[PDB]
Amino acid sequence: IQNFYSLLGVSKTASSREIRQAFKKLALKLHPDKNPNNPNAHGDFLKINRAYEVLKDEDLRKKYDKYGEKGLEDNQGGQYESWSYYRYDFGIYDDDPEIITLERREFDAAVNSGELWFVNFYSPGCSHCHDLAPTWREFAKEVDGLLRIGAVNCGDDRMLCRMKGVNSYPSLFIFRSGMAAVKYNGDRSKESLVAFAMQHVRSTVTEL
Repeated sequence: IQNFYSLLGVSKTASSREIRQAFKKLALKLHPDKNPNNPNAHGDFLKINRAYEVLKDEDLRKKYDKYGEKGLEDNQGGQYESWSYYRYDFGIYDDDPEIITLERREFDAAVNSGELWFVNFYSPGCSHCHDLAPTWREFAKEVDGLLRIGAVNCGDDRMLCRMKGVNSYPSLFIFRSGMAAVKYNGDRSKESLVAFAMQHVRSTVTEL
């Protein structure tokens, strides 16, 4: 019997990252715009997209896990993006193991834990975010293990970004439980990011 998990080819315990990756693979092969000679391409993709939109959201996935398709409509999940969007603007940091992409629950835990986190708040369709992406990845490798490096997709949770006083993108903030967040305001070079992160790593909560 079909369910959203088996439709995407993933386990019921898959992470949000695994779910994006499985969905993306389906999209890059099957997108209707790329398969115009196939009349069912549109309908088939609508079903995969509807699955993805439920599983991507923690509340909606919990509800689905518990009750199946309760309260869903047969034709919801109908608005999908271009092939190019899935190819270049979707799950941006999913193949960068040095960067953790945080959803709301995990973001709140991160900032409460006491660990030092430096988080890139970005949004889909953002040219400055794409410009910064390769450098954020290179930076995350350089400082790997010295502090925690995060990313938040504001496209997926606008209110989280709003809550944290993020209204323009990219916005880079460093956080540690018990201290006020500090915004990064440098030139976005890899050496600038490193020098900024490292002053905060050096500051512990005490000094010599």
